[PDB]
Amino acid sequence: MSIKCALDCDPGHDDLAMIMLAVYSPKLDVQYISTTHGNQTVNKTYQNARRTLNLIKRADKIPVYRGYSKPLTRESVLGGVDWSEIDRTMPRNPALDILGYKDESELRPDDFFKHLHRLVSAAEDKFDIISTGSETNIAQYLLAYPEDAKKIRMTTMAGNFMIVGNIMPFAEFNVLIDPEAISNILQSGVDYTFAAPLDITHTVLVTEKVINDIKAATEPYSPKFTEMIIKLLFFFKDTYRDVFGFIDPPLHDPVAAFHLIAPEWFEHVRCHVDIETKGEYTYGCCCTNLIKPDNATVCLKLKEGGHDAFWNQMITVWGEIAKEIG
Amino acid sequence: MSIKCALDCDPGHDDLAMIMLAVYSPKLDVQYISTTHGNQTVNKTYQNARRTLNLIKRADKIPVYRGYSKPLTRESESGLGGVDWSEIDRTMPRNPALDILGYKDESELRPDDFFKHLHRLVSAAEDKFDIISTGSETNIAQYLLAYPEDAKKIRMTTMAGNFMIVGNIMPFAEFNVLIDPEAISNILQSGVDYTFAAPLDITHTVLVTEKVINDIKAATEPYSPKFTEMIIKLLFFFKDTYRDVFGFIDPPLHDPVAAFHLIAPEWFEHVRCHVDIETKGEYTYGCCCTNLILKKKDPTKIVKPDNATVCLKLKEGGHDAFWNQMITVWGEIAKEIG
Amino acid sequence: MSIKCALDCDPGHDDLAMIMLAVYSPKLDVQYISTTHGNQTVNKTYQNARRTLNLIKRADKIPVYRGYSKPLTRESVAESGLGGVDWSEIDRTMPRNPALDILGYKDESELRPDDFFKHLHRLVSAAEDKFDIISTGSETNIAQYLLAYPEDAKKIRMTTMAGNFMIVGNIMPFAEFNVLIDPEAISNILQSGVDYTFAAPLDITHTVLVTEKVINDIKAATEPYSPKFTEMIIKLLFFFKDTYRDVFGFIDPPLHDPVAAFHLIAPEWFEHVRCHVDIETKGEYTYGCCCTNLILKKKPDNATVCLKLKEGGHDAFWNQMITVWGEIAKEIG
Amino acid sequence: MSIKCALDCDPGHDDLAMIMLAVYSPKLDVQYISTTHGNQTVNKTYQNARRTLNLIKRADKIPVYRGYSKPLTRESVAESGLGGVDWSEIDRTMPRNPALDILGYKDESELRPDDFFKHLHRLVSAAEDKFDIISTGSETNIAQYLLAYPEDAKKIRMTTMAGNFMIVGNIMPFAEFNVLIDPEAISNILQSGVDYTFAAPLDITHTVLVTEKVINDIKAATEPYSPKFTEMIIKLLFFFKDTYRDVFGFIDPPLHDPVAAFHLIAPEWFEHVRCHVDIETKGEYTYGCCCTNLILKKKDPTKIVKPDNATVCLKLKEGGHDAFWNQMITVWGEIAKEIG
Ligand SMILES: [Ca+2]
Ligand SMILES: [Ca+2]
Ligand SMILES: [Ca+2]
Ligand SMILES: [Ca+2]
Repeated sequence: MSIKCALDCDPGHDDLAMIMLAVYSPKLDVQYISTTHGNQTVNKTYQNARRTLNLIKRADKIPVYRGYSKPLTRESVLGGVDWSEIDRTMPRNPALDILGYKDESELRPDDFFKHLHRLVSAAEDKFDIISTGSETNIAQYLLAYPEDAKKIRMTTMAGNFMIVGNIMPFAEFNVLIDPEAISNILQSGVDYTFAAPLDITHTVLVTEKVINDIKAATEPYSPKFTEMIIKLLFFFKDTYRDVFGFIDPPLHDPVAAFHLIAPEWFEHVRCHVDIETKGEYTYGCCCTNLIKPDNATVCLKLKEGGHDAFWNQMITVWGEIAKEIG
Repeated sequence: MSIKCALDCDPGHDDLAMIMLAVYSPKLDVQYISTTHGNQTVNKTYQNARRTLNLIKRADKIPVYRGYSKPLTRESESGLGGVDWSEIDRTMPRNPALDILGYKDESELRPDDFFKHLHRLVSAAEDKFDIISTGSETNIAQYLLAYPEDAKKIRMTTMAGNFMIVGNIMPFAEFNVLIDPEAISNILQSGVDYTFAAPLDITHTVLVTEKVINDIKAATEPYSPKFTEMIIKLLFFFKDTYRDVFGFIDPPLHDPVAAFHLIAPEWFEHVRCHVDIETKGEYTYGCCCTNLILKKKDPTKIVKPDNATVCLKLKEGGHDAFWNQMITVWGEIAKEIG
Repeated sequence: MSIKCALDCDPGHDDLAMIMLAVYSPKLDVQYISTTHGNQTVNKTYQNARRTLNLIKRADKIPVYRGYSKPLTRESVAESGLGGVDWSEIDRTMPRNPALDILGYKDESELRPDDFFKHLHRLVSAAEDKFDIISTGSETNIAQYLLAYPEDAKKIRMTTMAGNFMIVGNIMPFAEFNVLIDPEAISNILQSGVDYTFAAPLDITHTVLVTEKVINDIKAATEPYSPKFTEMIIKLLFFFKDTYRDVFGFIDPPLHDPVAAFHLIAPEWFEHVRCHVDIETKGEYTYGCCCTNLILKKKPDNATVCLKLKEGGHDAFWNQMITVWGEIAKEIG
Repeated sequence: MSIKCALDCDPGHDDLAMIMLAVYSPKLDVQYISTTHGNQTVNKTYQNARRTLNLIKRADKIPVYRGYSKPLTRESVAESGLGGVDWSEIDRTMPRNPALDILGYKDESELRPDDFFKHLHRLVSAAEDKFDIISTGSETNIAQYLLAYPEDAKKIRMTTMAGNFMIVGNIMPFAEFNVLIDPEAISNILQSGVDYTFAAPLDITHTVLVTEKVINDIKAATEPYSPKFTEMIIKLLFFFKDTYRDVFGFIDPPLHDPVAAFHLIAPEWFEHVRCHVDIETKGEYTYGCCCTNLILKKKDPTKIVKPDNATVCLKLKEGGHDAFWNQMITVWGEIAKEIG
């Protein structure tokens, strides 16, 4: 029936979309959300997660943990919409009651560890984590819970393989922002899938066609929600066109959750992935032996039908969210 | 009056000596001991700490935390050989740490258990809270990644590094640094107040001579001749290797020097500098590279703030003062064992 | 007006094609060829250059220098080097190397890696503005030259087949062979004040494919005049074809190095952008990566990069190439 | 009898002393001197070598080659180069460089970094066993040579002032100047199959000090014959003395490079051990570190999966320091006699 999972992310407009998908998807049973540094500081990402939840009427249900603020050994490096309402009507974070805290100042990076460890122990086979930001939190967890590595399955939006990078020439943001984390994870015995590398996500575009379907599914039920999801969806659009050459912008992170929902739409290959850490201009490069034992599965492309299947999934969820907001 | 401090270490024969010094010293008020990987796995070091405590009649008083098992981004027989621990093992009291934590038994101990306890101490600290580190510094790097803001309120006093002499386990680096150099690199750039209190520079001049041995016997055989055998077996355990591998007629005693700094810093020379820890280097990771020589050459072009104090040498009297301190404590321990 | 230039290369089937283009092109006035390690050892590449020349009736005219055998600070990575074809005749009818007379040598055993240095330096001193070098192998020879002639850097212009920029690499995930095989060389060159163009990165050369259409035009232009030459150029052209299909996914294989010479002949068919290129040397899995700030450009440059041909460029390239092959076929007869 | 050798160096006050030793030593038959970047630019070092020669009445005999100006893949860290002394006379009475006639050049502007290559290659081919090179600056020239003459590597023996092993470095915390200034060169050399001795690491040279005792012996041997030469050699010898005291802690300064030539003259005064030496190149703060497996071999010699590639001289045998200084002062005496 449905899969227990946790979300680690840095919302982020795509992470907001992925949260929406995972939560409202009946197929995924989200246990918690951990936030990490990346786009913004972990403090802002934490709030951005809670905003996503509160917008979709779930902030009283799902605990959000505020995670680690910087990479293991390196320095660090939700607009379009007014959050003032979502902010002041924000319910208390279930995480605080779990932890014994009175308020959010007491939240610490390692709060999610005990909760994850219950889930992992409970897991029949392996417990599922969707990661769509830096993977510092999981590296940290594994340094504290080495033995849990073999019982964790990870499904990530991260990497570029057969195409070049985004924020640096040959690497993708989530990897390069803390490459030791992913290197650590990959050699930890974790079961790791690169479910949504640039290879795929750059073929998953918010066209005006996709926009009309969103309007189709949501304006009927909640035309306020329509404005919001579209403003968000088009927010880094000009940069994507001008900086990167995208007439229409990609939507990265929900693809990762879609893998866990419906992996039949993805191609898969096992290989050995090396993460560049020593490299001066190339740290975060995902270098495979495709084109040493295998250590990851890589999804290089969707099967035919996959794009439509993804968008039907995504628009369904948006429709259901629009209905609840009303 | 006396200094509240915590001990992070990997016993280890010297760490055992340092624990003895810090605990029995009236000047230091040991709040807890955190153990780390190094010599042995963190699991063995943890037990080795508890053995040290139980030998000296303190295992019921001081909580011991079992810390992180491997370096941040790198790979890692009892750990306390020469001696039979079977008695100290079976008469071991419950770990105060478990009651603090809400655990029933030691299987529940996790690497990050000490974090909350350290954070109370640091918040409580008037100025800064003191940590003596004599193993890898993974635990503190980990702590600081979770408590960045606490960095400015922690003072660290370490047995680590070589500066004006070469290394031990590798040509130009010392064990505790090279075993996790990112940890120390992290710590040093975190805004922690850091002293290299006991680098090889000093500890290699702190030697367990037959003279020192006779004084130990002098102070302990009268009160507990069993304890005498034990402390001497331990003290001479890596002695042949130190002679043959390294050229030491008499072996050094490293880690208690670090605790001695916190007890009595007047016996040490000190210089501030900028220390860079080699991490990129293939044969040289863990090298403590200072700008001490740049500052003589041309102090006016130094574009890097100091970040550590380095103790390059003891003042005259320091060695005697160290050994009087150490032998006093051993004497007092011998009296309690009886 | 035709351009005095020198060729540094590691033939290599493409380098053989580039040599053919440059020599027989009236627009380029080839002064010498220096060979380097890469595909094969520099000794085999040296002979492969002489074979190219002797096949096209030029081995008595142009001096060939045998250059450096390994990278500056790295080990080499890597048949004859020019397989698919029988060289026994071209080998035994090989005329004496003009280089030996230039150098005062009796035979080829006397050739040394640094023999081209004095000859290049005359050309560079003579140059009105800058002297042109086409490089389509490792760039060890030029790095070496520049370490001996630092001051000549500002008077040398380089036009290279090297790099990948907006697409991934070939022999390694994100780097191209010629760069990664000695990345310190290119790093050295780029910070030397040399005027450098990446004229033919994978970005372009992967869109320059030996189709069966191109093959028929070759046959068209050559079989009439010399059907032996036809067999040879086609065997060579299809020699790493299966690997290109199976290893790399190419129905039809790319032809890299002649694109570099084509830049020097007719740069109007190429787009160009100036940027700062950093060559990865520290990187463990990524050495030889050409990392530019092209995308950072929203707000010093050291190279020009040609990311793509203008429309017409591919046709223009192939007309150029087939012309030359035709002219070669006529001379062999 | 006597050993054919070549000198590669960056004078430099010590290199000047080493040149004096090698040339005037009957035991060494100096074929040429190649200069390299280091202390100064290779152009100044080149002239500093010619000045050394002309001072000692040899500039008309020995060819001096001007070599490579920068490291293989790094920037230089590059005064006359030979300060404390007025060279205006030695400069204007300088005879033509024998190198120019060898090369077919009219003047010195024609000198190029790779001029010594052909001359070295004749010597190496001629060599019965191996040909000897004393290197006391950066080793860029030899790395360059070997990149052009790979096959000659097995017939070259190198005796160097370079490195620190069981003590720390000088110009950087754990490395010595000559290595760190171009570490890829030495790395290249060591893996080329060259027979390499670290004859004079800091380990030794830091125990070879120009005391006031040594100074008086110099005066003893030279003032009788040429009191002008006395002033010069002493000014030179004390020129970086204050820095050595203040920057580095030396009451009396070390004299590095002649120790290397002394090895080739009289190796019986040195201890020797074979090991595998790795040169740090990747390291950010530690490039140029000479990292040996000497300690691995005491710990567990049976696990060593790397062949030895160098001899290291960690120390002089007893008598070695006296023997060195008698050698050095003899030569200075003989030089003083010729200058008159
Ligand atoms: Ca994200
Ligand atoms: Ca220890
Ligand atoms: Ca080529
Ligand atoms: Ca020198």
